[PDB]
Amino acid sequence: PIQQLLEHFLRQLQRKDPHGFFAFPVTDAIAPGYSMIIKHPMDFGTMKDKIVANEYKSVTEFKADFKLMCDNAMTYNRPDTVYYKLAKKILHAGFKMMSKERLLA
Amino acid sequence: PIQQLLEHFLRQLQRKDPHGFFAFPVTDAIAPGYSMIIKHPMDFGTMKDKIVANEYKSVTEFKADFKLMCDNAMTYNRPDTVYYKLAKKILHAGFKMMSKERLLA
Ligand SMILES: COc1cc(-c2cc(C(C)=O)n3ccccc23)cc(OC)c1Cn1ccnc1
Ligand SMILES: COc1cc(-c2cc(C(C)=O)n3ccccc23)cc(OC)c1Cn1ccnc1
Repeated sequence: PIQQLLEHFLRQLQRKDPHGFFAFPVTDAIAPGYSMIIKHPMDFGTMKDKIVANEYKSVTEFKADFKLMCDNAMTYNRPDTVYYKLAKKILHAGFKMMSKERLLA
Repeated sequence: PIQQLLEHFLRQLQRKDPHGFFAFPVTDAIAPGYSMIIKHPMDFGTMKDKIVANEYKSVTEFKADFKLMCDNAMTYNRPDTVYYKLAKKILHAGFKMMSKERLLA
């Protein structure tokens, strides 16, 4: 169904994150106080399961989570950091990838 | 190409580092003061080129670089950190992989 289209989009984005910083949830162990600051955590790992269980109706629900993942990254980490810089790149990239016009292909 | 047992050893270790923390040089941007503390930096990226140019004579030359990479990691980073813990895992793994007895094969 539309699950297949999301898996195409997901694999496009996972490839843009070669070091897998967005691969499973961030822990307080590696990110002090992450759980207190980000109350809506999101990751490709979580977005994979939600395609496996067809819990995505629209594209717009998928990109909502995708944006939440990048906003979390740009909210917890300083602009100086690898996690911030990669978040902004991936956010702007995915939005042009899953856009109104490019969806017509 | 007689020396490809190094490439066997290398790809065993690279796979133990899925996030690719040992894949190219650490920068002071990512690691404050790295250049001051570690004067002999080493990485799989550097070790790949040195197989491409067959600059490794013995196994013991390869393990020497391998050890330097892990000892750098266990010198610069605190025990608490993911880079330290992965260094000690890879160190104990490579030592059993490239050991006195297993070198018979
Ligand atoms: C998805 O797995 C990881 C994520 C991050 C990571 C990701 C992020 C983000 C997305 O904010 N982050 C923020 C501060 C500190 C670390 C991180 C950093 C990581 O290693 C430095 C890893 C890989 N990891 C986790 C546990 N062992 C390895
Ligand atoms: C090979 O690329 C990386 C290496 C490390 C990393 C590796 C190490 C080591 C092994 O000491 N290290 C020590 C302190 C802080 C970071 C690191 C951490 C990384 O991201 C958090 C990255 C990935 N990276 C670098 C620039 N863009 C992505």
